[PDB]
Amino acid sequence: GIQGLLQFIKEASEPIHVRKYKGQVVAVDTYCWLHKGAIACAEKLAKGEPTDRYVGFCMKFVNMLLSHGIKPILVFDGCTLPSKKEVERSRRERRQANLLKGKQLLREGKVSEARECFTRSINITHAMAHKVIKAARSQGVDCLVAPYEADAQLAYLNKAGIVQAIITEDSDLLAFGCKKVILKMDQFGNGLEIDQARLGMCRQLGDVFTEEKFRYMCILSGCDYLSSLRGIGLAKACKVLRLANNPDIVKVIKKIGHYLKMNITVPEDYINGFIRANNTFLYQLVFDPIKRKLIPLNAYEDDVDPETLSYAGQYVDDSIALQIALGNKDINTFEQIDDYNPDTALYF
DNA sequence: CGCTAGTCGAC
DNA sequence: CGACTAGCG
Ligand SMILES: [Mn+2]
Ligand SMILES: [Mn+2]
Ligand SMILES: [Mn+2]
Ligand code: NA
Repeated sequence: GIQGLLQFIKEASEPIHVRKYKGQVVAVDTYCWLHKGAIACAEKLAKGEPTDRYVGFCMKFVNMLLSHGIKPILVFDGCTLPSKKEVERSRRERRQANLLKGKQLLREGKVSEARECFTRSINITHAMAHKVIKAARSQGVDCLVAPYEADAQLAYLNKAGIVQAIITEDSDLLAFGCKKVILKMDQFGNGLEIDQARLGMCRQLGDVFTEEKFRYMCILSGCDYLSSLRGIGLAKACKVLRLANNPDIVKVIKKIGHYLKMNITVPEDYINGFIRANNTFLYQLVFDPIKRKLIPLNAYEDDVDPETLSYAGQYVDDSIALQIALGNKDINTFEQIDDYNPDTALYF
């Protein structure tokens, strides 16, 4: 989650409509619709009571995309990436804390505060996601569960040419290298569009419109993989990459004080963490729908060594990866919950 | 000015 | 898993 990236490159945005992508294919970060739909029924989820409103909430958007002649591909989150496990456990503690706090505020009579706390404790399980999967497949909509983050999966789908745009609310997709990203889309088809090619319209960027420099900037600003240094944000990082001509990022980071004229002390931890975050943004494991195989987001460069990228995701057998991608296999228990087969009728 | 961190919407 | 803004370098 690049803190305030949208406001920073606002000059590259454009109010559009989904009708623009008629006859084409788009992929959706379904967690957004799932979350927003889960907000509507927070109490039943917090109490464990049966509910199915978020499903219809997703199906509204889905039926809209279908009505405007668009081909949607719902992408869901899979396994938890080790690089973002600290934040994961943080939210894991916070949601349970807010859960118990909600259960306690339920006894004080303050129902509004209890619901307000039940809203900030929403946990999107893979069972709900699976419900959305089956419900979407009922309408003939192709689904795909990412081996890890849905961000990398959507990124691959957009960069490979399977889809032409990505529907989401997360600006991380821009740092992954998505060509076109649709944001702020309502249930009618009204949203914003941030095109990569139009990043040059942002004067505040300068010569930082290339994918590599944009990535470096996003990481230096502080991502979900590596926390930024105390005092460094988007503008100062952009300034660093603007005033620097050296392609080797390591020396640049080592002289970040020389570029910004600030007494900045850079630990080795932040260097290794930077290389780590970069390798996570570049070579995170995704799943090829057509060839049915676990692949990195981008082709392995000569300067990198795949054996030292466990944090970017661990490899498993492609059959298991297929069973996870289809949603037949549970993400946690690794047990077979469903038995869907695309061979009996995206993948083809 | 730019950035940290707290804060409140979403439905 | 954002947007807005007070407090601060
Ligand atoms: Mn994020
Ligand atoms: Mn995500
Ligand atoms: Mn993300
Ligand atoms: Na920052």
